Amino acid sequence: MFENITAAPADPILGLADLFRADERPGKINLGIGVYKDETGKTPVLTSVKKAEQYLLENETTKNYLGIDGIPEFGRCTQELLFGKGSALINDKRARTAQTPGGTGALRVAADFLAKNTSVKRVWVSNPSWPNHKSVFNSAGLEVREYAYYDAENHTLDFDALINSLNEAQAGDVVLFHGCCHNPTGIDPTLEQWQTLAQLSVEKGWLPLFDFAYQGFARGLEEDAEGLRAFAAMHKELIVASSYSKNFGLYNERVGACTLVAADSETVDRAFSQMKAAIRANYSNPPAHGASVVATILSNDALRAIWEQELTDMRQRIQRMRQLFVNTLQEKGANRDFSFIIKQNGMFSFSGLTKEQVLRLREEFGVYAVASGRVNVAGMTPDNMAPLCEAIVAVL
Amino acid sequence: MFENITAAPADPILGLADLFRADERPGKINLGIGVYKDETGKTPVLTSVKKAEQYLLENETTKNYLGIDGIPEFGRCTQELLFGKGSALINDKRARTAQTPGGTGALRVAADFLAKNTSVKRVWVSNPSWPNHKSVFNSAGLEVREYAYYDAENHTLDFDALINSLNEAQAGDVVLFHGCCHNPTGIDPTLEQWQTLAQLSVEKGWLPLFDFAYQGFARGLEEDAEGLRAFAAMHKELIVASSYSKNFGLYNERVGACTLVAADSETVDRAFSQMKAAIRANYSNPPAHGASVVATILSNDALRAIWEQELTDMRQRIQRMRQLFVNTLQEKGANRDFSFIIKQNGMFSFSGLTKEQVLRLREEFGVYAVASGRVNVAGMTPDNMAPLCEAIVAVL
Ligand SMILES: Cc1ncc(COP(=O)(O)O)c(CN)c1O
Ligand SMILES: Cc1ncc(COP(=O)(O)O)c(CN)c1O
Ligand SMILES: *c1coc(C(=O)O)c1
Ligand SMILES: *c1coc(C(=O)O)c1
Repeated sequence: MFENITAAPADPILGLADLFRADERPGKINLGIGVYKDETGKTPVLTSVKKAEQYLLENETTKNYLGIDGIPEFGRCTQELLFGKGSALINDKRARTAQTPGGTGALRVAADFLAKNTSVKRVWVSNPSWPNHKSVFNSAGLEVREYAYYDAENHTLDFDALINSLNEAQAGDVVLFHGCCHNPTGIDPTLEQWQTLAQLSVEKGWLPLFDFAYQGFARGLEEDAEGLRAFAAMHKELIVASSYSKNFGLYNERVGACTLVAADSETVDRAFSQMKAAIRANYSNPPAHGASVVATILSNDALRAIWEQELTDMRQRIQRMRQLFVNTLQEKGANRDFSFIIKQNGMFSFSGLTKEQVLRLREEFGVYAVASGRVNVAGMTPDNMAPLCEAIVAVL
Repeated sequence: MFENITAAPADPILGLADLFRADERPGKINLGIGVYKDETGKTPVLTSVKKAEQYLLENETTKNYLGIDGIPEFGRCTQELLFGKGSALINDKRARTAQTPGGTGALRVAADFLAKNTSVKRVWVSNPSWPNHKSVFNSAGLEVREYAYYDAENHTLDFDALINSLNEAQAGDVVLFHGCCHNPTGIDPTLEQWQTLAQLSVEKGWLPLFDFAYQGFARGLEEDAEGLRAFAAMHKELIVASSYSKNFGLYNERVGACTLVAADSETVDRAFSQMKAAIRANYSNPPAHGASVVATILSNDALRAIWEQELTDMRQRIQRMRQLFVNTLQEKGANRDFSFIIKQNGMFSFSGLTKEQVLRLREEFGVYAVASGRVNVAGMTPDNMAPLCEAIVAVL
């Protein structure tokens, strides 16, 4: 049965990780990482998370299955984060949330749900996007088409090209939007650009799918949800796939949510029964530990305050590194404009380096980025900034 | 998009659970449960598990993502449980294991892997089986066909009918086998019957898929794996979907494994790269907490000893309830043979009651079973046995 199976493509990131590990130079710096790292180069368990885990160890009396949609309190806290406390969508019971194994799990549940229960055949994704978006949608039998996004000259959002690309989308296609901290570019629509897109989406009959993996990493929890909320004010229907992997440092516990919105309670409940059926046929019901930690924190004033500050600390360190990176490049004689780095949001930016400059950086200097030139600014520290920038200058 | 979606069928078990909760009779007994319960009616967290969770709280320094296939030690301990320490399959590196979100997650990964990378179109499942088997395989685009299994007259394995049904299976079809504690019947092949099936499967060109959700609940860890090991001795290729939900009381933490076996190392590694691709496009990588608890326990002599005894306690309580149930029915004047209950394995048996007797039991006596007459013997206790049996006698 298996004798003729073709191997899956490697698999950079791991290929990159492995090369990085093997490298014996002093010296070496990994900007190809996917996770947050603090100033010491560590990805620690958040203090709010450790405190919550201690409470659960003391208080849990069973591991009996969660419902298919997971912990009720998790769903309620999630909807408040997404839509705002006192949202009409919440008041009118137009939203249903399933706790899922991570953001990826939420995307796959949305995809299986749409493929099985609707006429959706196609999902529109930005060029560029997270490479796994295509894999997820294709796995559910959905075609993926790309829309223009990145202006490689100004390092900004090519808004005209975006709108023009999307005119090819038909009524009933899904359009995927990154809620904030666009991956890989860090370029997000302004609120006014979000509002323009919300109106266009209504007129064109698109089903919005928000991917919200970085809430809190751009400006703050509420501000990062402005775009989503602009859409939610205008649309009868939408889906949100959110993730707590980065903003709770809960990567490996697989903590996400798929939130389904419909015109009214009756309709969302009926549609959600089929979303639950898609979950049941996949992993049955979701992993408790990570989501219970999230619900415990979000629903407790003391823990929530500690967590909000820890998230602020991450957002602030990232922004400080963006600033230090631009200043240091200027100081090491880059002599070209990297100011775009300050205005971009979250962990990731395109450096503007070519694929060959990236290969040179790795081979000659032991500085590792993704082949596209995407760098994780949380791999930068005050201590590694100077040699990092000296290397970059050397390949320009 | 969602206005015309048809609701998913309810959903017994929850429908059953809800009726049970609403019932105001003293009095009431739920045998429709899916989980183990101890003599007090509780599903506690195992002591070995609490101890492991304490160690992880003290020792974890990151939640950084696991690899796509999860924790290496988990995979190694899993293969030893399945195949036996010193197995040729292990020595020859013919097996690769992905940690998955539960047994269901392992089944879906196996199904997506097969649908995408092989000529498999069809999976053969026993009649009866766990109802979610059909849903999982169909979700991946695979047809499900049934093979005969249950002799409703003798309450035994209709081995002739099984073999005759399976002659309709073509070379390259998958045949699903429950490793031990067949669900819902508790009827397992003898070792000699397993050996006969192993030889037939080789001759007919079937790909065996073992579903192993109850290892340790029939006779013991090693004995429960005899059937699987008989197949593994004969086959170049097979898949095992196993679950630790019941034998570790880790239901909600979603702890399972998909183990792929091929003729040799080169072949399994190549095939496994595509299994990892199927995982990546689904939930990306698996939840750490539950599997880390399992690996911690299995790899530590002291914790493993405590856990093995806790599992023995569960297996023994189940067998005691089977015995008490048969004795009590005889004593309450059932006056028909229920001896089959003693010989069946695990939590579940068909009582032999009709759908109408089951409905009567619930309406008149507040005794709840699944509509098929399947009962969970772990819902029985020395204290509830007499009224349970009095009710059953009353509907015969
Ligand atoms: C845009 C985007 N979508 C979703 C994901 C997947 O998140 P998770 O690791 O929670 O599955 C990521 C990675 N955090 C991402 O960058
Ligand atoms: C035969 C069978 N297969 C697999 C499963 C699913 O197991 P899990 O809850 O770990 O997903 C069950 C329920 N334990 C089952 O009875
Ligand atoms: C978090 C997990 O993966 C990423 C990535 O960009 O691949 C972020
Ligand atoms: C464990 C989870 O579900 C069952 C069932 O029979 O449905 C057992």
